[PDB]
Amino acid sequence: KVNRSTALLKSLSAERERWEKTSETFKNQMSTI
Repeated sequence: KVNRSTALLKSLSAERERWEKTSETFKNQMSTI
């Protein structure tokens, strides 16, 4: 179904941005250990 693919793409973009933010905050925690 095309709707499933579009929803997967949207959720995957959201998850990519979430994990990029997680990597940045991980770098911050490394900076303060």
